[PDB]
Amino acid sequence: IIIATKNGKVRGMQLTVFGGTVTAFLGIPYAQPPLGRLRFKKPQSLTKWSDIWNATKYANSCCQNIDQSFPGFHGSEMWNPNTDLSEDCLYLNVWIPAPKPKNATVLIWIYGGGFQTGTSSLHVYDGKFLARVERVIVVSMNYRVGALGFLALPGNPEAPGNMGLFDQQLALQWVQKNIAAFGGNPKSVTLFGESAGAASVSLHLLSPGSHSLFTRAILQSGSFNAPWAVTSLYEARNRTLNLAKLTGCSRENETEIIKCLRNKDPQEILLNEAFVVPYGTPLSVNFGPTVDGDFLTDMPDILLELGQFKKTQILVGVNKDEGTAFLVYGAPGFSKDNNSIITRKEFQEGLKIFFPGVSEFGKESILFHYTDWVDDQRPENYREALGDVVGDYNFICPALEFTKKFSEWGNNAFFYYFEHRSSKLPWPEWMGVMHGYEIEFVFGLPLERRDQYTKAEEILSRSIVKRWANFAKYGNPQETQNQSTSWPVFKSTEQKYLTLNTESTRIMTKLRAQQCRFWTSFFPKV
Ligand SMILES: *[C@@H]1O[C@H](CO[C@@H]2O[C@@H](C)[C@@H](O)[C@@H](O)[C@@H]2O)[C@@H](O[C@@H]2O[C@H](CO)[C@@H](O)[C@H](O)[C@H]2NC(C)=O)[C@H](O)[C@H]1NC(C)=O
Ligand SMILES: *[C@@H]1O[C@H](CO[C@@H]2O[C@@H](C)[C@@H](O)[C@@H](O)[C@@H]2O)[C@@H](O[C@@H]2O[C@H](CO)[C@@H](O)[C@H](O)[C@H]2NC(C)=O)[C@H](O)[C@H]1NC(C)=O
Ligand SMILES: C#CCN1CC[C@H](CN(CCCOC)S(=O)(=O)c2ccc3ccccc3c2)C1
Ligand SMILES: *[C@@H]1O[C@H](CO[C@@H]2O[C@@H](C)[C@@H](O)[C@@H](O)[C@@H]2O)[C@@H](O)[C@H](O)[C@H]1NC(C)=O
Ligand SMILES: *[C@@H]1O[C@H](CO[C@@H]2O[C@@H](C)[C@@H](O)[C@@H](O)[C@@H]2O)[C@@H](O)[C@H](O)[C@H]1NC(C)=O
Ligand SMILES: *[C@@H]1O[C@H](CO[C@@H]2O[C@@H](C)[C@@H](O)[C@@H](O)[C@@H]2O)[C@@H](O)[C@H](O)[C@H]1NC(C)=O
Ligand SMILES: *[C@@H]1O[C@H](CO)[C@@H](O)[C@H](O)[C@H]1NC(C)=O
Ligand SMILES: [Cl-]
Repeated sequence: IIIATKNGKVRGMQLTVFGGTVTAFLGIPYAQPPLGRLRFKKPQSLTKWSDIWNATKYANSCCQNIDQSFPGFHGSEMWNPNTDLSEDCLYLNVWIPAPKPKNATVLIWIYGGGFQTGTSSLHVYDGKFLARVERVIVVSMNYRVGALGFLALPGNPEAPGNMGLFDQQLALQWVQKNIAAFGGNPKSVTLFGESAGAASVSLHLLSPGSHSLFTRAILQSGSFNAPWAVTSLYEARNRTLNLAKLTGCSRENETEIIKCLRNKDPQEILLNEAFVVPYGTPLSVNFGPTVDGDFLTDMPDILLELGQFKKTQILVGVNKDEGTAFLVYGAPGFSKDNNSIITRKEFQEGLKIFFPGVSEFGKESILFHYTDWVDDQRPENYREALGDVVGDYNFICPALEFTKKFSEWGNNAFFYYFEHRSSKLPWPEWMGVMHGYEIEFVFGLPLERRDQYTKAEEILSRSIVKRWANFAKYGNPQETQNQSTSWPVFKSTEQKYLTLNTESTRIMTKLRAQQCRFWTSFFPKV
């Protein structure tokens, strides 16, 4: 219940899980609160305390804008923060098996949320099941999002960019220096994350300051080469200045701009984040990772292509319907409360929504490659095409291109295609296997029988949890005891992947081959 860390003693709490016990330390601080003069700076190291920090409840989530699009609807509100928002949010959580393990493998979760939202205290990120079932230690941290995490005046240390990434990094450092005291093995640390968390994971594979802070990596529904994941220096500076103008902070001395922004209330900053771009989309990442010359020393596409990344094993995957979640945030004709049959004209309007800065010819090229039908008369054709357009462009084809490029430098890589729709999914049926709804299976929520999942879903979560644990401990995501399908490595030639479902788990080849040749080879030219 009392662990001695290098900055002071922390008290945890006992959780009863599946007739066993897990020790949770919720809300350990891992940096100086980035407040006052420290707003927009890289996280500063923490000063020793002499009392017993009571790590007995989740800490503040970082300041962020809330999804208010569907008040009272669990499908959206399950992602909104469930603790107070504050700038004082650089805290992390540890779940250790009980009895305290000897040399446990460590899983570090990095949440997504488009680099603008997210918190580690969400119900679907509860690491106690993994600590109970697989006897790993699960760590998760809060890191700054939006402008407070990623405002960029490149080269200027008052606002250098990538601060939320450096938050993630300082937490990884904390695990290196302290996790042995919890029974963890600092030499067996696997990062995993979803969406922007997955893009975050992939960027730690590229950052030299992260090389020695983890062993292996898991990327769920995201990678740095996704089109939303990295902001250019020109965009980043134009957005910093547009924020300055919007807050009355325009100055000629760039440091005076930052100091001005330091006296604004977080709410002033949050309110104006949405407007630093002239045309947004449901996938806008207004303030995100940039090439700062510190965390990121060059354009990550160049680093990937030329093999400049940590050489290790990766597990990468995507969900069958990544794109549908974003259609009900602006695409015309779409609604979670009907079946969203749209017309050709609504489809064309939807491309304007999702590709506003793209030429007419670019948008016609999407239409041409996605509207050659197996049946001109299926009424869901355009509804499903727009989902696939958004899913393939933003998630699936970048994840596949990342995995090809990464594996060509010699490392084992494993790719999955998650195609199970949760029986408890609150969103409608036409949205399918949505973005983010593999996470509850990874964290083992269906292992709780009291929670209305089916038996087939319990079995699927059990096999997924074991494959993820075996990947973390041993670099190999097999389930070896229950005559399971062997998961083959993904190679750039054959491109084998494993499907995850309740019925039959299958080895397939060349996911979205026709679609990704469009997105990866044609569309970037437009
Ligand atoms: C770089 O930013 C400018 C300025 O953006 C405007 O001011 C901000 C404070 C905010 O309110 C934005 O929404 C404003 O648009 C962009 O210039 C605008 O571009 C649009 C269309 O491109 C045009 O209709 C507006 O009149 C422009 N406004 C001004 C003041 O020039 C500019 O496009 C940005 N560059 C890029 C590449 O996005
Ligand atoms: C599905 O619903 C959308 C969204 O419309 C809203 O939600 C519905 C559930 C219902 O309560 C509507 O009255 C709401 O307006 C419909 O798209 C709208 O259609 C109207 C028709 O008058 C159009 O003027 C609006 O601009 C549309 N709104 C949006 C956001 O696109 C859509 O037609 C419905 N589709 C089907 C097949 O029923
Ligand atoms: C269900 C559900 C959650 N919804 C799914 C979509 C919604 C987008 N959000 C902002 C909400 C308001 O604006 C549209 S978001 O979480 O902040 C966001 C923003 C940009 C992103 C870019 C790439 C990948 C994920 C991103 C996430 C949130
Ligand atoms: C930190 O916690 C200390 C002990 O908390 C109490 O005792 C333990 C054994 C549990 O039963 C726990 O639930 C109890 O609340 C407090 O004495 C101390 O004041 C706390 N420090 C704070 C709140 O700053
Ligand atoms: C804990 O275990 C260490 C070795 O870890 C193993 O080797 C490294 C290189 C990784 O591949 C990792 O996944 C493996 O589990 C030992 O060196 C160390 O002394 C051990 N310490 C204690 C206290 O148990
Ligand atoms: C493996 O399966 C266990 C129970 O499965 C049953 O017993 C085994 C021995 C076989 O006969 C099997 O076909 C039966 O259905 C589960 O309790 C266990 O959690 C499973 N483990 C994993 C890692 O998926
Ligand atoms: C901006 O002001 C800072 C001190 O606040 C100073 O170090 C810097 O050189 C100034 N730059 C100018 C005036 O261009
Ligand atoms: Cl083509």
